[PDB]
Amino acid sequence: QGSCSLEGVEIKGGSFRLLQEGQALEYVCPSGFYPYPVQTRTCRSTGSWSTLKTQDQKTVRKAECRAIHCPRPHDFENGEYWPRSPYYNVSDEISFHCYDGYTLRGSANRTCQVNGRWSGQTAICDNGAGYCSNPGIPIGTRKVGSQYRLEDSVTYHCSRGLTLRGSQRRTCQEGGSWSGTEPSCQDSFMYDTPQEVAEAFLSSLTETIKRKIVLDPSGSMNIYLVLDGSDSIGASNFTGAKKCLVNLIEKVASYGVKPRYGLVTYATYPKIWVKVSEADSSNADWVTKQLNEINYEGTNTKKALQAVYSMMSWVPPEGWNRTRHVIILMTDGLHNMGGDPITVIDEIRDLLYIGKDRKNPREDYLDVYVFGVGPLVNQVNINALASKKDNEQHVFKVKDMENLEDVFYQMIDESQSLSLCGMVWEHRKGTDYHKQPWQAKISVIRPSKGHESCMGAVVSEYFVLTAAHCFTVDDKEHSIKVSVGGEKRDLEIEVVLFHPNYNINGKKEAGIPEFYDYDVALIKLKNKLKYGQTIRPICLPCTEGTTRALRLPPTTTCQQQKEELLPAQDIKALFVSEEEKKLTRKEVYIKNGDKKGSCERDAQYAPGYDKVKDISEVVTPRFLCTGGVSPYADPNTCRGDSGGPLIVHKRSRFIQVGVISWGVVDVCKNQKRQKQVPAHARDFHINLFQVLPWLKEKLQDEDLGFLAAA
Ligand SMILES: *[C@@H]1O[C@H](CO)[C@@H](O[C@@H]2O[C@H](CO)[C@@H](O[C@@H]3O[C@H](CO[C@H]4O[C@H](CO[C@H]5O[C@H](CO)[C@@H](O)[C@H](O)[C@@H]5O)[C@@H](O)[C@H](O[C@H]5O[C@H](CO)[C@@H](O)[C@H](O)[C@@H]5O)[C@@H]4O)[C@@H](O)[C@H](O[C@H]4O[C@H](CO)[C@@H](O)[C@H](O)[C@@H]4O)[C@@H]3O)[C@H](O)[C@H]2NC(C)=O)[C@H](O)[C@H]1NC(C)=O
Ligand SMILES: *[C@@H]1O[C@H](CO)[C@@H](O[C@@H]2O[C@H](CO)[C@@H](O)[C@H](O)[C@H]2NC(C)=O)[C@H](O)[C@H]1NC(C)=O
Ligand SMILES: *[C@@H]1O[C@H](CO)[C@@H](O)[C@H](O)[C@H]1NC(C)=O
Ligand SMILES: *[C@@H]1O[C@H](CO)[C@@H](O)[C@H](O)[C@H]1NC(C)=O
Repeated sequence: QGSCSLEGVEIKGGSFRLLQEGQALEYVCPSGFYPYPVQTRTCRSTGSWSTLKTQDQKTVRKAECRAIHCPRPHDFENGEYWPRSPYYNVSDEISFHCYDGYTLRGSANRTCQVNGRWSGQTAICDNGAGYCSNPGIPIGTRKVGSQYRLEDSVTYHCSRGLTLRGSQRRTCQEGGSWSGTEPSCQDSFMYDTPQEVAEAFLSSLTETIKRKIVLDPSGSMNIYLVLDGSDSIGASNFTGAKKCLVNLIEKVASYGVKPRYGLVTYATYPKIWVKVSEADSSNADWVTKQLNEINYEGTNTKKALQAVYSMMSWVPPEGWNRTRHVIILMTDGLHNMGGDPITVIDEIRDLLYIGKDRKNPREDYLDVYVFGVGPLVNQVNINALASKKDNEQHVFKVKDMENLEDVFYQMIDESQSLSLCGMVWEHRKGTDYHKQPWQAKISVIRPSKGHESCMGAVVSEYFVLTAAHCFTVDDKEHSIKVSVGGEKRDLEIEVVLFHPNYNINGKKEAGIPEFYDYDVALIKLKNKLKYGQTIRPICLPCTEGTTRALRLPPTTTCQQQKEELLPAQDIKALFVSEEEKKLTRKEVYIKNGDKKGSCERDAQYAPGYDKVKDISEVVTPRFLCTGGVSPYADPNTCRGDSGGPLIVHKRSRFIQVGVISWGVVDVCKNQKRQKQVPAHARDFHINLFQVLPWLKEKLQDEDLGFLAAA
């Protein structure tokens, strides 16, 4: 129905997006900030948007993007943690310690992450004296029940405003394990990244060898794909969901198994498109064609699952107890009408004889996975339906249909060679070089003087891309060393190739001491790099690799890539910064639209450039601009980060669009110090789309598949 004026709804330090044809909105904040007091607003029948309220229901005059905090532990049994603060800022560290007589499991040291979650696993102090282990208290939750004898239970509770994910109750079972799965508390801003979801789903569905799906000997598997099309998932005849599912089917087929598929879409009533009992339902290619053909057109989930039950049911056939069943539900709402769908899951577990025998519980024979999409999904309800299995995750919440698609594109990219450009798997126990495998450190030794330390990016097995200003003609190759993958070993180089138009010394006679135009160089290594989990290439602009990374058709041009990667907007990008051996991603915004001119003009504030009459003489068409307070407070590069890649993270892949070149002011660590970061604190980076003929030439034997560079 009627629409609401957007006057006055702006959020300080953030933006918003419209949902449900203008009837709702969601606020959007930079990395490390969340919308206060509310994630979403609804358009009211008055023409005004819903009021901004806190928990206690105090009106807030103005919405703001506020620093994320990780929750303080409510309690820690049989030990102490420290430091103890009301709340923790991103990158705060605590540590956990047991009392005498108790032994620590889980993570001793934990760090508050950019997503509002503590790193690692729940710390537990246990004396081994219970029938069951001490189940622990995940940070953010409160536990009721402190006896761990056989058949005792513990219950968990979240704070007002938050929602519990996982088991609200766990029960101590014969053999010494707890039923259900470890809980966590979800705040309104929290989403799972596609990379996290891709690792969590795969490691739930499969066993590790490569990976495999194990069935019974002479054993079967049925997969039920259920799509709630009541809201936006049905948009464009389920186009998004079809992409996801095509990719899922393709991934499952990689494991050599031939499952039977069911396909059901639903809203008020269910539609069965493919039935598991069909002669062709185990033909992956046939099922894929059927799925691609489906179309649209309240949320009756109970009925959708009753369509699933009817596909299952059957006195019973041979090998009924040999089949494992996987339900996959995709939803952006799940506000159920027509009854609680949970009772149907109960009926299913009766049918499959699950939970009916203590000596043979048969939990392996059913898995229900729920993928929630967007800010409007009912979190209690998606969790209620999803399986609860120890050390497994079965409930996901992603931002977007685009992000849901990214989950399955990542899963498809997993088995590809390590040469796959700008792909990073979300290794659970990975370090900094598992998260930025392309990162190179460059050192140059200079007699009686400070050594140069710069950054670069691995672009092929022989090449590291960096800035030219890290080197002069006087630097012999033996003085220059490169390290990759966080290894002590520093690698010998063959040569440094400078862009042929680069000349720091200008322009010096014209009154300009440093001229950074064309500030790019390639280091050719002496020896070929062996790729691995901590050493992998980043994607470069205008190559076949990037077309594929962006999920685009093979006829895609370099102009099409530029349009996708550097449109005339404020572009979300990132660089990697090192602080005390740790690498952290710092999100920045490239001013490539109306703000470009004002970003560029701030160069006059740079030292040496104060007398420059015409700013274009120092800021050339080769340059990209980040920094400043508009639209957002951008972080700035440190001296050590120079030459490093400026990166766009799109479709689960990392594409380097720039090289970190020079900055207006050194203001780096006003970060955790304050700040007082000036509004004219800009960083200038060399745009790689502006030096492609040189790149394509130098890297011509590296098998990168460059497109037309002119
Ligand atoms: C964890 O991280 C948080 C977030 O970074 C951090 O919190 C900061 O803590 C410092 C030190 O305690 C605070 O600094 C104090 O500032 C007091 C003035 O506060 C008002 O003005 C701030 C400045 O506003 C300008 O700039 C900002 C950003 O550039 C811009 O948004 C504004 O428009 C404006 O131009 C403003 O940020 C601040 O707003 C916060 O707090 C209000 C609550 O009133 C809230 O409405 C906002 O949502 C926002 O969160 C506020 O309006 C100043 O009085 C004070 O001076 C004191 O000196 C010492 C203590 O240092 C004392 O003796 C005495 O109290 C003096 O008054 C001091 O300089 C800063 O405000 C915080 N920033 C926040 C909350 O955003 C924590 O320190 C980190 N550490 C941990 C573990 O908590
Ligand atoms: C928790 O962190 C502490 C402090 O950083 C770790 O102890 C240090 O570990 C490093 C790297 O292994 C050593 O170089 C130091 O000798 C240790 N110094 C100390 C005792 O302060 C500790 O290993 C961490 N605990 C874990 C991961 O269990
Ligand atoms: C969905 O496809 C059907 C074809 O059966 C068509 O009627 C309709 O135009 C499509 N809807 C879209 C693309 O929004
Ligand atoms: C399935 O049922 C039959 C008959 O009870 C039995 O012989 C077979 O072993 C069962 N399979 C199991 C235990 O999963």
